[PDB]
Amino acid sequence: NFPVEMRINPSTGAISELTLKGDNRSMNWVVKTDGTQYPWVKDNYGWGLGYFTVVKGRETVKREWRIPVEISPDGMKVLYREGDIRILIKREIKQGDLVEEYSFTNEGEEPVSLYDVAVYTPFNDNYPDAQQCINSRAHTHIWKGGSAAYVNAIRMGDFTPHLGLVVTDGAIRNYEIWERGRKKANSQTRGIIALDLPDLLLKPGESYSLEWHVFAHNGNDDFRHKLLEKGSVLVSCNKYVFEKGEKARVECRSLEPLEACTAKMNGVPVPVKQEGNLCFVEVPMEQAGEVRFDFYYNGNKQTHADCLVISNTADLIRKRVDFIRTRQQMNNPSDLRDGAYMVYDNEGDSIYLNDTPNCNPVDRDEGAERLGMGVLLVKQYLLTKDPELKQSLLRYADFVRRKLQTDNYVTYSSVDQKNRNRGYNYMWVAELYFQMYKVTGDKQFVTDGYKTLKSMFQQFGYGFYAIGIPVRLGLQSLKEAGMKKEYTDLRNDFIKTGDVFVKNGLNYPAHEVNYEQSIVAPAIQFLAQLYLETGSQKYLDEVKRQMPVLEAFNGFQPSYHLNEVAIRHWDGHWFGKRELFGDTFPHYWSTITGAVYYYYALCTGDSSYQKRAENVVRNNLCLFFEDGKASCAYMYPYKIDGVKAEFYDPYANDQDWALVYYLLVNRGL
Repeated sequence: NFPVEMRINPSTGAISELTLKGDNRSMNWVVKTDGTQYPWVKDNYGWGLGYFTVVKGRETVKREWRIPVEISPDGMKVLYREGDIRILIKREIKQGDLVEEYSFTNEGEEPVSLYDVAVYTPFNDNYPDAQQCINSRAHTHIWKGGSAAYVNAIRMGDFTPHLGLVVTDGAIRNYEIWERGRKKANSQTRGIIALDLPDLLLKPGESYSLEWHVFAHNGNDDFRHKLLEKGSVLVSCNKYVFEKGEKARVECRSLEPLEACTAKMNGVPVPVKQEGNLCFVEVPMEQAGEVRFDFYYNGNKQTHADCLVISNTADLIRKRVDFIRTRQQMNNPSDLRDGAYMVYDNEGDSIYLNDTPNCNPVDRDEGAERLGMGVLLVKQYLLTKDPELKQSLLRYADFVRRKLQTDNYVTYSSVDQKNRNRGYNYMWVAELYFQMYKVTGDKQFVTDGYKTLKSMFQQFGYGFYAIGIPVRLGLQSLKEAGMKKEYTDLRNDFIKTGDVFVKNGLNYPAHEVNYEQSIVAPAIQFLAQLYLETGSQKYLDEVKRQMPVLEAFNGFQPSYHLNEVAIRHWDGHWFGKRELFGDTFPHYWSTITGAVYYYYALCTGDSSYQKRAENVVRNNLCLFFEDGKASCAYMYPYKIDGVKAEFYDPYANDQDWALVYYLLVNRGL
């Protein structure tokens, strides 16, 4: 089919190039580690190199293997010796698949403990431009599944072949990201991935072995089939976020029946039923919080699923809305931001006033993406009819109209109006106004929505790939308000935009990132809505062409953080208190894909997409806490450039859009 081919660095023993024979695009699946792709990415990051911290009593030393003590002529056997630790790599190409075996041996006289043991796997996951991304870069779907860990690397344009890595001996417990920073291509690269082994304790002469297979495949089904053929397992749950009292069904699928399969729920044994090559657990979810399901099988193997239990969804949203109103709205006549919904510091329990040094003030200001708090409160008002929300919203909408806009509908994100005039901001302001018509019956909101959109098209033209262009909402509001001339005019403006997107196809222009899910998803979000309003097949045919490209951003890992959640890896820097670049899983714009799936199901009648939409938005509920607080990003990897991650950023900033889209998907609002 597509045998793996490689070039081995003769000085380090790393895999410097990994290609698939018969790929007409000749993609390199790794980042170049000679400084020629990124100047700061040099040969210490080669695939198969790595590091560990060795501890013997009080003596702690970090070692990085880079220069072999022995390397075979063909580069298929490489031996390193770093202090007491021997690292042997044995490579073989077997039926077109690369099989690598890493053994770590304590050759010393005393036991050693190894911590933060990792192998660099510098998958070529970065965003130089749309054309190179589509043909020559990969969305790297990492699953830290222990003995059943894997990486599914999907070429960003969805063209086969794709690449898989399946662990077949030992385990991968997590991953780290290296080489992020403002001066290291900022948002435009995922950085350098390192796969973390378990922490180890090795007596003298004892070894730990890790083996994996790297192989070509033809897509998610073929990847899954091959993973099972290689003797690993696949875990899945009926859902990844549960309301208290719901029943979870967790399945572990293998090729052949598992031997001695047992399970645990948060470390507590639970019964497993085995039916041939399926092992499953069914349990009630009776307590709020994280739930980890572990499977133990075949003597020494283990893997897991990560689930979340919440009290219940309706109350979660109610509490969030009440928090926004009672804690995150500026209530201070004689502050010019009076009425604004604002960034909030959950550590300090105070509104963030943007009066202190940070990496990008404009992304912590009183407008722009913070409009989502108003849009959320409207949708919740439409459900609940809470008069306190209405009063809060009237004040907000006044703040927006009077302080963030000029009389001619030029739209800023701060009261000074000295900062950027940015196309994204107009869509969200317009959405707010059209929603406010639904709250108030006041036709002036529909006029303001329409005129905001006109001001946007006047200034930015027709081919801006804005997020949440309110096509259905705007046109419905114009139809309902009886504004016939404005309806047809706006409809014609949307048709122009639709024609630009169709003509561009996969040649997506660069925006704030060169290529990303919140360029692709909004294109399709717009086109699907334009189809639902016009019935012109040309827009639906473009949706269908682009869907596989959007779906490639999303993995199927059995975690609420990851399952159908788009790869995004920069918003912690621009929006968070901790200012950390690196994988954010979930980041709330992943819900745009949910919106797309919702619209696609309306367009085609394919209800499997509605279930998928529900899954996407459900998984973003982890950003909202039971006291009404929220987080702008979950920083997912173990560490990023040595800094501990695995945390919710302590700012509530822009994440309330996830609930805006939750309510779209689930209630059509």
